[PDB]
Amino acid sequence: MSFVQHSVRVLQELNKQREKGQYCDATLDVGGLVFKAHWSVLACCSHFFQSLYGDGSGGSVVLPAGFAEIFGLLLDFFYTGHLALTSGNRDQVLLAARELRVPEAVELCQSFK
Repeated sequence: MSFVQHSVRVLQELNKQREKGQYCDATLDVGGLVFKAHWSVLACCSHFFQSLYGDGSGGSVVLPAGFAEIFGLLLDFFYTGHLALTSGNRDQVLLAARELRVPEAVELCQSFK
């Protein structure tokens, strides 16, 4: 009915789709670990993915294997708005946020205490 109700419905479906690898135009190969996602959503949060999209003419994205640990946390942030920081992962997440040019995640990492 409302736009808010519809927004929730769409985001819940986007999350479900990413988990199931459905209607996903982004394939991200992180050291043999394959993540499916939506460029629309990646480009929302990451300047790196905005830049990589280009004309859309593309292909899959192979990312450095080092991201495998915490890339899923970043994707979770893109899809939910929550960044699951801990004392143990903060520095790794901060580095990924820098490399992926995710200003909101940088700020959350810096303010983490």
